[PDB]
Amino acid sequence: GLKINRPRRGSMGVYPRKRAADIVPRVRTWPEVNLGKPTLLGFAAYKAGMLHAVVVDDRPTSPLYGKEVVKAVTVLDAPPLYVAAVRLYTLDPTNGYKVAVGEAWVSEPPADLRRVLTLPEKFDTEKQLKALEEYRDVAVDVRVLVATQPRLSGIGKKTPEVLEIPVGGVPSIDERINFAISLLGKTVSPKDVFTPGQLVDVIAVTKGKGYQGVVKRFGVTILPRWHKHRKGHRRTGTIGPQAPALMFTQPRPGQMGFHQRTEYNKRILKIGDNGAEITPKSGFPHYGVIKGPYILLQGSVPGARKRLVVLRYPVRPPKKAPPAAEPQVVWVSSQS
RNA sequence: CCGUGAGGGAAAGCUGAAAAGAACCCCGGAAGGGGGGUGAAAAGAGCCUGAAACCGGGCGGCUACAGUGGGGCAGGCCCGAAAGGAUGCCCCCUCCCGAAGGAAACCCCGGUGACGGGGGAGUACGAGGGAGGGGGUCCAGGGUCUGCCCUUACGUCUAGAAA
RNA sequence: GCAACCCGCGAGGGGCGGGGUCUUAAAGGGCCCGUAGUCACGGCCGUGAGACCAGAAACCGGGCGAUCUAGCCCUGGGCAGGGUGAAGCGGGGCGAAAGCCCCGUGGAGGCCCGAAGGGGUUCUGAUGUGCAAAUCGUUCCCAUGACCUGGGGCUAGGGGCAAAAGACCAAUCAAGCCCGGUGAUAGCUGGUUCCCCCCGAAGCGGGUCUCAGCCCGGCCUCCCCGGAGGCGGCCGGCGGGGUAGAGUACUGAUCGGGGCCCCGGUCAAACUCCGAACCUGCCAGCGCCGUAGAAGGGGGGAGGCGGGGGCGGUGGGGUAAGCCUCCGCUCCGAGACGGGAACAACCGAGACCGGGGUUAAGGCCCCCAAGUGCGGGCUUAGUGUCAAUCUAAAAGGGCGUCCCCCGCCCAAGACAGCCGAGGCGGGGGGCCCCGAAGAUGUACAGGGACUAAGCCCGCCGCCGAGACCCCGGCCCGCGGGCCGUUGGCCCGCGUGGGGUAGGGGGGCGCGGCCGUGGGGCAGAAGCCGGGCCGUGAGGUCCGGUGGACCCGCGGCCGACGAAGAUCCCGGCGGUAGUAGCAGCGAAGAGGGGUGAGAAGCCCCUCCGCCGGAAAGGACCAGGGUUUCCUGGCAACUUCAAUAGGCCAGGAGUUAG
RNA sequence: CGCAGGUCGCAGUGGCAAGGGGGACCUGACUGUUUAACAAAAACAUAGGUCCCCGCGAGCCCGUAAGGGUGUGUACGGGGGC
RNA sequence: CUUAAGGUAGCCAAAUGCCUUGCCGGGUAAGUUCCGGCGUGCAUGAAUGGAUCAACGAGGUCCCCACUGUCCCGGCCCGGGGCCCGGCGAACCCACCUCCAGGUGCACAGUCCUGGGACCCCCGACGGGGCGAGAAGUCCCUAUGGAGCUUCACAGCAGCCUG
RNA sequence: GGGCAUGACAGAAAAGUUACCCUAGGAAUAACCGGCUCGUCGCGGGUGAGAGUCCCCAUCGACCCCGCGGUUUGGUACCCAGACGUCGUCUCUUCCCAUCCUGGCGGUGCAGCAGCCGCCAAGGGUGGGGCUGCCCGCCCAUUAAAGGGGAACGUGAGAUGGGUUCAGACCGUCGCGAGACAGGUCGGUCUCUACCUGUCGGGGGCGCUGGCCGCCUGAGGGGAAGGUGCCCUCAGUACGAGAGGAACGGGGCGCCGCGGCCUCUAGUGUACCGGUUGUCCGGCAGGGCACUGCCGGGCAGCCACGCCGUGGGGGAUAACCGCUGAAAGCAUCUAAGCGGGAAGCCCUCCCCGAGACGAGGCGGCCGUUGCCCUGGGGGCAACCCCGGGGCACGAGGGCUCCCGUAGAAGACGGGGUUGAUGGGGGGGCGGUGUAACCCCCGAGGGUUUCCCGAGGGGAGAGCCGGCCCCUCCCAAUCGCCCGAGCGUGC
Ligand SMILES: [Mg+2]
Ligand SMILES: [Mg+2]
Ligand SMILES: [Mg+2]
Ligand SMILES: [Mg+2]
Ligand SMILES: [Mg+2]
Ligand SMILES: [Mg+2]
Ligand SMILES: [Mg+2]
Ligand SMILES: [Mg+2]
Ligand SMILES: [Mg+2]
Ligand SMILES: [Mg+2]
Ligand SMILES: [Mg+2]
Ligand SMILES: [Mg+2]
Ligand SMILES: [Mg+2]
Ligand SMILES: [Mg+2]
Ligand SMILES: [Mg+2]
Ligand SMILES: [Mg+2]
Ligand SMILES: [Mg+2]
Ligand SMILES: [Mg+2]
Ligand SMILES: [Mg+2]
Ligand SMILES: [Mg+2]
Ligand SMILES: [Mg+2]
Ligand SMILES: [Mg+2]
Ligand SMILES: [Mg+2]
Ligand SMILES: [Mg+2]
Ligand SMILES: [Mg+2]
Ligand SMILES: [Mg+2]
Ligand SMILES: [Mg+2]
Ligand SMILES: [Mg+2]
Ligand SMILES: [Mg+2]
Ligand SMILES: [Mg+2]
Ligand SMILES: [Mg+2]
Ligand SMILES: [Mg+2]
Ligand SMILES: [Mg+2]
Ligand SMILES: [Mg+2]
Ligand SMILES: [Mg+2]
Ligand SMILES: [Mg+2]
Ligand SMILES: [Mg+2]
Ligand SMILES: [Mg+2]
Ligand SMILES: [Mg+2]
Ligand SMILES: [Mg+2]
Ligand SMILES: [Mg+2]
Ligand SMILES: [Mg+2]
Ligand SMILES: [Mg+2]
Ligand SMILES: [Mg+2]
Ligand SMILES: [Mg+2]
Ligand SMILES: [Mg+2]
Ligand SMILES: [Mg+2]
Ligand SMILES: [Mg+2]
Ligand SMILES: [Mg+2]
Ligand SMILES: [Mg+2]
Ligand SMILES: [Mg+2]
Ligand SMILES: [Mg+2]
Ligand SMILES: [Mg+2]
Ligand SMILES: [Mg+2]
Ligand SMILES: [Mg+2]
Ligand SMILES: [Mg+2]
Ligand SMILES: [Mg+2]
Ligand SMILES: [Mg+2]
Ligand SMILES: [Mg+2]
Ligand SMILES: [Mg+2]
Ligand SMILES: [Mg+2]
Ligand SMILES: [Mg+2]
Ligand SMILES: [Mg+2]
Ligand SMILES: [Mg+2]
Ligand SMILES: [Mg+2]
Ligand SMILES: [Mg+2]
Ligand SMILES: [Mg+2]
Ligand SMILES: [Mg+2]
Ligand SMILES: [Mg+2]
Ligand SMILES: [Mg+2]
Ligand SMILES: [Mg+2]
Ligand SMILES: [Mg+2]
Ligand SMILES: [Mg+2]
Ligand SMILES: [Mg+2]
Ligand SMILES: [Mg+2]
Ligand SMILES: [Mg+2]
Ligand SMILES: [Mg+2]
Ligand SMILES: [Mg+2]
Ligand SMILES: [Mg+2]
Ligand SMILES: [Mg+2]
Ligand SMILES: [Mg+2]
Ligand SMILES: [Mg+2]
Ligand SMILES: [Mg+2]
Ligand SMILES: [Mg+2]
Ligand SMILES: [Mg+2]
Ligand SMILES: [Mg+2]
Ligand SMILES: [Mg+2]
Ligand SMILES: [Mg+2]
Ligand SMILES: [Mg+2]
Ligand SMILES: [Mg+2]
Ligand SMILES: [Mg+2]
Ligand SMILES: [Mg+2]
Ligand SMILES: [Mg+2]
Ligand SMILES: [Mg+2]
Repeated sequence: GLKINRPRRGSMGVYPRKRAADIVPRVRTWPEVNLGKPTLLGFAAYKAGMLHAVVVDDRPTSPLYGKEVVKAVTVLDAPPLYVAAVRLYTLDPTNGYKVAVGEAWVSEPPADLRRVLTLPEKFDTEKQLKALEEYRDVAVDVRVLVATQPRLSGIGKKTPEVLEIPVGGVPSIDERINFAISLLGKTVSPKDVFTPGQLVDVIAVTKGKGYQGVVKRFGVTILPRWHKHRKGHRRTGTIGPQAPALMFTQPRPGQMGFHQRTEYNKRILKIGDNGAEITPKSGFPHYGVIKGPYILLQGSVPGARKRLVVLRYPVRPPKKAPPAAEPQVVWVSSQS
């Protein structure tokens, strides 16, 4: 094998490293959360920028407990989501596949939805609810199709993003269906989904970096004593043994960046209602300003400075829950 | 033409009988193109004939879920004027003869049995060879494609070649 | 003589005898003798000649070269700047003096640093189908001298020249180049051109400066003579042998007992009293072959003289080997085809063509034709999945399980601790389990998978080759017959039909010649496609194109047949509208004009580069009209063009 | 060529131009020459040392020969080795 | 004894020491190299020159300081290739042309066997494979093949000496 | 007729050397790899003399024997001489297990701490230096440990070139000599524009049973996405004569790897601002060039030396440990049955994903039509059938246009006048560092003190922004296209 042992360069868990099929994240897994009341299990916001905040450590066992610590934070422009449709899911008896049985739409959708959907001039919402109601006894899941409102964001674009978010919180599918039916045509704010201080998961398409060499894409080492090597140094020496041939595990140049990624257990520091208290006087660089509600998350988030990020309840939460009290943000760097 | 030099040293034939060598008109910057002429024939000065490789277009067949070339059989589409048959070919029916080979039901004897034996029966049938009846139009042959069966480029040394 | 066959003569053939001659004292022996040659045409082979075609490195002869380079000679040119400070020479200080020190002046040197110039170290940089068949960048060495450099001169090939590396002597040097000897030779390597038919090998023995060759025999082929016997099989009569085994008696080893002998025991390729199977000699018979020709002999031509696989000799050697070296049958080579999962030689089996049928090996759950066939038993491990190549397995352990046998106890007082029926111990057999560990990808050995579709003992039917049987067609060998015949046709018989090298027989095609008969402007040759004939080489015809020659038949003659030689010449592809048109320290822009057409030509303005120079002035050799003017863009300039060192026309160089 | 004063910067030989230095061993004294096109060296040469053949009609060498070089020279010399 | 003599002055694990990373010191945290010693030194030694380093060195080697992207370890930027467009427009190589696994076979298969996969086409990049291309392998052997050099090979010829 | 001789004995008369080398060939024949073989080498097992205070087997294992691997060396000579680039290293991927650590278990001559031995187990790790060209080996400081092997002795159309192994040269030894030594030593050209395939990314199209839009599902594929340490408590406790000295459980944090991000810090930043040298533009100002002239700062962006995330669990199991339990009146973890049991396998988790041809589900939009020209056929009376072409209807899609959450080309994303998409203008924020003008001071000199003069001070900053906001002032226009519709059979 190798002359000296060492781990492989890069990961084979993100193979193939191709561009994402969609710029919107497509969440595969949604957790099962018991909150006592029906509620959406996720939210979508726009990544606006990064700051740092002084936060008092609220972990009693932590070695910085009671002290003020500077933490890098991410700001998400989070205007309310407009609930357009409600869809029901059953299980196919032939294979157990989750299959949609039907969906009821609001009768008059907004004009912005016509930019992305071929909709009828008016929906027969009552008839669609009657059609859905006969599938209630076999329903295993219910989700709401929601749309973003980019006019209320700092981007100011008009085309919305449409995605399904499941309704959870209680173990009764009928209560979930009733809550989803009640949500039709209304708007959900981030405070209605999450609470400050809780952990979430973030899913998003990371920043695109275009075609990149093997040194940056996989972290392969430049050839030592770089000037000694004819035909360059930003390369692997060999590209494989004689047998097998070129494998799929061999590092090669290609697309880097624009891939869907999931990051676990990011703590919601704040959920503000007016973005003026968080926007810098110069504004967020390359984004603009925040006027509506915003989410202040701890740490970093995948994606560029305008990407749509999906926050969900955690699927791999730690054993010890965070403190029930809201975290104390003493000062954000955007403030004076 | 090559080498300082002694020396070395190619490629390259063909209008038409007669220039009758293409008048004249339109276009083009021009090479030139269209029309129109000469000539038995463009044989057009890049000049007898004018092959293949090669490239362009038309036509026929295939063409994005199926691994390629060659052969045999069956078929789909296309050609099938002449030089081949059309007294053909194919279908059906009937009749006759028929090599080697050769059943079945059913009845009888035996075996646990798979099966054997007597009769049925050298029977029905059987390569092929003759005769006739009706029905139809092409048949042979060719191009391409598909299905099934078969199939390890050539020349060479070698004990041994797809190597 | 029914014939069978017997008898007589008996050319040719065979033998003896006789004769000529040599040797010898002679005998004996050697050669020769009772008839056929010669000339020619065609063919095959041998030797020489270039000798089927192509191929050396070399060697010799006569000539050419010192524009390169090596050395030296004659006559010119060149080397910024700085530093150090030799001999020599002055002053100052110090001594009683002999005498020391300090400073200056001076300008030596195969001296130092460093431009030009010369050289060529590092990056083992770039390049490496390059800018270039030796370059470029960078870093370096010398740079007043054994220094660098121009012109002229000398030294020439077995010779020169060499501060020496066998360097250099015109991109050529452990002996130049040119032409010639010369088609040098080559046991070696490559190539060697049409068809059908008959037969059909070898890699063995001996000799060889022989081991990649060759000759003599064995093996093949063709022709002839000869004349009736022959032998890969078998029985029998009469013989030979000394292996396997056996023995331990001769020659040797070797373990015990008993008293140098006796007894038991272990061995022998180089031991043998005995001794097979088996092989082999003669005779008789059988079997088969043979007068359509046995034995035997003569002549022509070879190939080949590298073998290989399976099985057997415990062959001999070796740890073993798909190892080395012998012996025998068979098969591959030179043999199709079925099975083996592929596979030259393992099994079956030997193929002219087409069809029908039946079988061989092997198989019959699917892939895949034929059986989820039949009876009994075993296996629980997916063990295993019907010989070998071919992918496996040992000592050892296991009542895991199925079974066979033997010894003992139990006489119901036997094994376990009164109970009541079997218990204990030993040996062996079958299958399976552990022993059992590898490298790209699944219980691998075909895959699916199977609890039988595995294994053992038996059984029944079926499928399945080109083999065997039948039919039709074709061809061959041999014999017979007919025809005026360098040949053609017919018939009969064949347990006739594979075939490389090679031998033998016939035919097709190409160019011409001797004859003979014809076609062609109402369309020859050639070219494109197509039909028909012929096993085939090939022939012939149709339609189109084309525009003057061509063909059938008999005979003869050749510069006579290509798919290949890293073949020769030419044309043309894919690669590919791809590489390159970067690198070496400059570059363009605006407006106008001309013009078919302008980023690029002409003019102005702006911007830039050199400026002891890849760049301004002069000029040698060499080049030779490239100079100037006018016009132009078919070709040339790594793109364009109206531009040009290009093309066309004209002109131009004045000396005491 | 020098002296005094003032003054700015991160940086005053400000760009350009422009030595890293020291110790020890082996080896060849040094400068010089060399395999044009893979070897620049410790290889060659070198001054210095030493030996040999030679008094000239010599020694050594070239030429077939005629003759030639060393030699327009002479042992403080010519030639030949290490 | 001895081929005559038997290595003197010196110098050494040396560019000369096999054993051998010799043994002892120094240097480093760690030293097969290096330096200073030791020497019955395979196989050191005197113009075959010994010892010997002042000066000189594009010589070979070890250490120290300074220095630093050599490296921990990689990042950003600049010019030219690059990529795209317009114009010009080749070459190498080429029997045909090839998805993967495990086998088999002139023993290392694109073409054979048994499997696993693949919708087809186009662009960029690389260099694992095509025992990739270039060059009738210089390494080894054979040939009754060469060339040059050597001498105590077999012969010969000049030259010199002698009668 | 006898002898004189060829012994290489079926009869030439015959020494070396070439690494300066040349030719013709040869896998008939070596060197490397490959093939066959395994003596050798590495590994496993049977046996038990003997040692182990006693005690064969905790730990060894004499004398012998049976095996396995292909990891060293050798044998052979089957392939390859018109050529498979020869050691080591770098770089990068994968596979094996005969396991060095990490997980599980057992034995012990296991009191604890430690150590030794065996079994399962290959998911992860196995590092940094000194010495030698090395491989190997020894050593240093750490560490959980610092395992070993295969892949054409993996990988030179990827590198390097220290070694070996050309031509030069020196030493020692050998040779009369030229020369030779797998003895030492110094020097000594690493060619190729990638045709096919593979791999990694990026595009066009057809198909999915009429076309399309949006949202989903999940067959299957990839994954290491995680691995591993330390400290405190336990506890100076258990254990122990003492010395010494644990563990389960709880709390805290690293290191290695992986995936993101740019708030901070660091780097860069030939956008930008300033200082300054030499020269040219007549001087000031401003500027050219010194290949950003050099120096200092530095927004955005990118980036790491910075920051963030990076888990437990379930199931069947291995080695085995147990329950019940007969065969076999007892006993027995096993035969039937049942319980427990690993960093390993599957799922959970992350990424790709309907070309998943059984080409999927849901909701919606659309088409499911007409007209014109021309050809042929049927019956001619209308008419009808079929071939070709054009036009309209039509959901949806693209090109052109302004851009950037994107980007080699393609693609993707946003906007496109019911518009804030790029520019302009205004404002915000920010970089540099305080322009011009004006006034004050200025070492000293002179036209004495209204002049020169490097320079300091005050007010003023000045310049600039590949960032944010507002504002229709300019330009997102004009235009060019694709597009289902019909029959058939089962
Ligand atoms: Mg290099
Ligand atoms: Mg012509
Ligand atoms: Mg016809
Ligand atoms: Mg006819
Ligand atoms: Mg051969
Ligand atoms: Mg061979
Ligand atoms: Mg042969
Ligand atoms: Mg062949
Ligand atoms: Mg001859
Ligand atoms: Mg000769
Ligand atoms: Mg001569
Ligand atoms: Mg000259
Ligand atoms: Mg000098
Ligand atoms: Mg070099
Ligand atoms: Mg280089
Ligand atoms: Mg190159
Ligand atoms: Mg100098
Ligand atoms: Mg030499
Ligand atoms: Mg010569
Ligand atoms: Mg010649
Ligand atoms: Mg025969
Ligand atoms: Mg041969
Ligand atoms: Mg007998
Ligand atoms: Mg015997
Ligand atoms: Mg015996
Ligand atoms: Mg015998
Ligand atoms: Mg032989
Ligand atoms: Mg044999
Ligand atoms: Mg077979
Ligand atoms: Mg069947
Ligand atoms: Mg055995
Ligand atoms: Mg098995
Ligand atoms: Mg035959
Ligand atoms: Mg004739
Ligand atoms: Mg041929
Ligand atoms: Mg040619
Ligand atoms: Mg071409
Ligand atoms: Mg181009
Ligand atoms: Mg290019
Ligand atoms: Mg300049
Ligand atoms: Mg200038
Ligand atoms: Mg000049
Ligand atoms: Mg001119
Ligand atoms: Mg002119
Ligand atoms: Mg001219
Ligand atoms: Mg400089
Ligand atoms: Mg020197
Ligand atoms: Mg020098
Ligand atoms: Mg050289
Ligand atoms: Mg050199
Ligand atoms: Mg010397
Ligand atoms: Mg001296
Ligand atoms: Mg001497
Ligand atoms: Mg001594
Ligand atoms: Mg040394
Ligand atoms: Mg010594
Ligand atoms: Mg000596
Ligand atoms: Mg000496
Ligand atoms: Mg000596
Ligand atoms: Mg000396
Ligand atoms: Mg010395
Ligand atoms: Mg094999
Ligand atoms: Mg191939
Ligand atoms: Mg050769
Ligand atoms: Mg050669
Ligand atoms: Mg040699
Ligand atoms: Mg010979
Ligand atoms: Mg010669
Ligand atoms: Mg002999
Ligand atoms: Mg061989
Ligand atoms: Mg070998
Ligand atoms: Mg190899
Ligand atoms: Mg062993
Ligand atoms: Mg034991
Ligand atoms: Mg081996
Ligand atoms: Mg081979
Ligand atoms: Mg080869
Ligand atoms: Mg290769
Ligand atoms: Mg090669
Ligand atoms: Mg194991
Ligand atoms: Mg290798
Ligand atoms: Mg290479
Ligand atoms: Mg390679
Ligand atoms: Mg080297
Ligand atoms: Mg050498
Ligand atoms: Mg000597
Ligand atoms: Mg060397
Ligand atoms: Mg390349
Ligand atoms: Mg390419
Ligand atoms: Mg990272
Ligand atoms: Mg800067
Ligand atoms: Mg100024
Ligand atoms: Mg200027
Ligand atoms: Mg500049």
